[PDB]
Amino acid sequence: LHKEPATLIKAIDGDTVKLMYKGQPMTFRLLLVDTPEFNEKYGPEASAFTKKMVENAKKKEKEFDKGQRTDKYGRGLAYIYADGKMVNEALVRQGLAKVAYVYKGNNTHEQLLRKAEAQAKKEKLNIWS
Ligand SMILES: Cc1cn([C@H]2C[C@H](OP(=O)(O)O)[C@@H](COP(=O)(O)O)O2)c(=O)[nH]c1=O
Ligand SMILES: [Ca+2]
Repeated sequence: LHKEPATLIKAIDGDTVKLMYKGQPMTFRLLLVDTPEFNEKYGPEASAFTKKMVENAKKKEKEFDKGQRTDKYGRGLAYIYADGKMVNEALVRQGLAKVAYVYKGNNTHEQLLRKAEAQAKKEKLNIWS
């Protein structure tokens, strides 16, 4: 896979961000993770984490996987990076997202994220507390 520039319009919540992609405003859904909804426990916290990680990065990037690049709702599907740190991974590592929605052919970082999730579980962080 490779990274490409992401043009942030705005944070949305723990696992969705609004990007300008080829001049179209699109919701992007983070691959391989599930954050709580905003008003569920850990929701505000996941939102805030994703929001600050992406907003504060000088270098914002996205990375499509090998399979589908949009979902059935027209949302983009990508891994998002903030100064070369993957947001998807960091959410999972901090126990603010579960590994989720793992579909074959769009699952390149699956093992990386499962490693992160096991350590968040070991540490009893957030979702796993
Ligand atoms: C992350 C992801 C979600 N989705 C779909 C599955 C779920 O559809 P159903 O809505 O029909 O249950 C929905 C979950 O999104 P949210 O967790 O953003 O609600 O998005 C994909 O199709 N591909 C993906 O990679
Ligand atoms: Ca969610």
